[PDB]
Amino acid sequence: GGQQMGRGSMHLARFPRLSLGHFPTPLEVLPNLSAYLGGPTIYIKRDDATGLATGGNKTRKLEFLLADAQQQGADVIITQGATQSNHVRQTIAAAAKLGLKTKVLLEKRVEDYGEDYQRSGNVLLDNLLGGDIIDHLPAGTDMQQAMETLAESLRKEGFKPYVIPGGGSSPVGALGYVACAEELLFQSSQQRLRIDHIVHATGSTGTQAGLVTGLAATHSQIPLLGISVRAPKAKQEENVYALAQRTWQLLGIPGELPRSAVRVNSDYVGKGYGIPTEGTLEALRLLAQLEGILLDPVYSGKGMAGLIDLIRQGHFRADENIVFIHTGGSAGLFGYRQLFEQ
Amino acid sequence: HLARFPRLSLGHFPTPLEVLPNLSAYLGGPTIYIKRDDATGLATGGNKTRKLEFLLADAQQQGADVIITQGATQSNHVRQTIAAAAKLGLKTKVLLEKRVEDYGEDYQRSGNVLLDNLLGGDIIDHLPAGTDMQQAMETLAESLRKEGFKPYVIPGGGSSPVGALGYVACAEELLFQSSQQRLRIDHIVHATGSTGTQAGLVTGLAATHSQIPLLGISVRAPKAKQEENVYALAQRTWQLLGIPGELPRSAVRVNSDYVGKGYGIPTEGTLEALRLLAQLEGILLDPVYSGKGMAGLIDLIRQGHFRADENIVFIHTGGSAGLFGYRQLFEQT
Repeated sequence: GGQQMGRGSMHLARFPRLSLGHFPTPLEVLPNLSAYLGGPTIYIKRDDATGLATGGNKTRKLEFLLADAQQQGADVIITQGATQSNHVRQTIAAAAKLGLKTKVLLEKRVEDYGEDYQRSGNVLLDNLLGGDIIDHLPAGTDMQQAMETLAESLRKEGFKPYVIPGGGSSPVGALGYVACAEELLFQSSQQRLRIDHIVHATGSTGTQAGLVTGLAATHSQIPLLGISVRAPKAKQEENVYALAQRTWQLLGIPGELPRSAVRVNSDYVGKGYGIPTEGTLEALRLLAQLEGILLDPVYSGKGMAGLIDLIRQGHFRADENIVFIHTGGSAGLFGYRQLFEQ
Repeated sequence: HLARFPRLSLGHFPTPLEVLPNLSAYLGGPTIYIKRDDATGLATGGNKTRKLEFLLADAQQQGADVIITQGATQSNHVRQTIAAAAKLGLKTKVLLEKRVEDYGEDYQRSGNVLLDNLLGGDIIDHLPAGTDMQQAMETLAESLRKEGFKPYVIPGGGSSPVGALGYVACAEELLFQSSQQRLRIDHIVHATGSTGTQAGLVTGLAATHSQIPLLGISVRAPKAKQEENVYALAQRTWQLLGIPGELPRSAVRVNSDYVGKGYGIPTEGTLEALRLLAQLEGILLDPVYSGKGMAGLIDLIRQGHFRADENIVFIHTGGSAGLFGYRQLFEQT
């Protein structure tokens, strides 16, 4: 009864926002997957279909980040990511639409899987889209510090740079998923759908931080579960909360976000970032062969593997409805060809 | 009046119709709008999704229990057919034609092939170039009927009259958008291949007396052969709907100046079109189909074939998954 749809939107109204993707994304049922698992009814939110260089969740963040860049009058964009980063590909594409170049620092987090990982996938797309890959740094490099040194160098040359953090996960970027929460609330109300759980893959933290902020701000009752793609449970929850609280302050919402709203499950990380497990690969095959939907072996694939295992362990009732947010990532499949061919 | 025909929900329609202000200013001619049929949402999308919404609905009404189709190695139609059939809990039996044998291991194993395998396609055979693929399919279908199957054979590119109904619907969709958006459409241009997209658009634009010129940029066949084929399919699609009168032959126009060396072989202008669209608009074309379509649009604007006050709608038909099949060519520049 106390639900307050539009409260988030009213705080978002004072922030600039560029139209870069195709919104709202569809919210649709997965009937073959739901029958195969024999548990709750599974719905998918298609944030893979944002329309920006094969789409993805990073597109929502970029609509706020690049509006803010344009507001500052930036004339070059800087960001960073792992070799096969989706954020990097979408940032370059988005910046090209706005007529701006993008300088990129890539991090060699993963060096397995041969030449296809090095040169296909998101790397091929980065090149076609005209990204300026300034350096490939070793795993473990302070990537944020390297971007700030680059930014200062370009400033001395006369540029006005805007630095976008890894995954776009600043409080401004998290506003994109505050907006998604409101879009998911209206969508499901219009479809007469009662959402009992939201599940998605959580990484640099902006997607979960924005969703948690939007859901708490509208007094929605919907529990949200992040499936970690890298960090352990306690570390990921602390970073999500910290960013979500910084986003709560940016929106100017009084008080504090409930800490019990941040929940992560890290049982599906496997050996580390960008390393799929055999459960990751099954999730990809199940979603492609039962639903014609393409996941990815780094992010959405681990998020779905988490969901499939939770259903199989009996965590949900048949009359419950689960929303899986498809966060995208299909372009990365091609960097993983050596592993698929085994 | 397409509700008389069965239609399944496979894609996300209507697709956006957006202006491209960077490309339009760079070329200095008319205003270019892009219809985003690369964003149908079916296994990275594409024009083939529109056809399959009617092909697989008709197949369901006939009680089909297995789909058969065919295409070249990097066929976008094969990928989308496997994905669409998977949604119905149907398997797909695929024959591939080895039209192109350049571009190395990525062409053979990446791109649409990687997707075809992940989506569970059953590639029955890799046939040599020039094979009568429709006859190969009919032999497979008859062989499956003896095993008790009820197969539904989809022709190459989904370009039967039923499939072309997909772009008759797109024509109505485009008219409504430009009407609400208050946009005068002066020309429509798109890459034309197996003929279904153009035959459907011509039949829709003509049945409503829209008077919008349509140009198909061929990806393979020469002009006269392609116009003959589009016109024949558009006529059967005209009769399938019961439209009064008959379809005018002057409505079918094709330009085949951008085929280059043949199917799946991009020219230097094809690759320039891919770079311009990616760097000016963040939009990914493909070197087989939509990139050749855009190379033709770019070249005709440079020839002053259009005035600045005209509005061009380019239908982005998709194909970006095939970019990965062409990595080795990209890595030469």
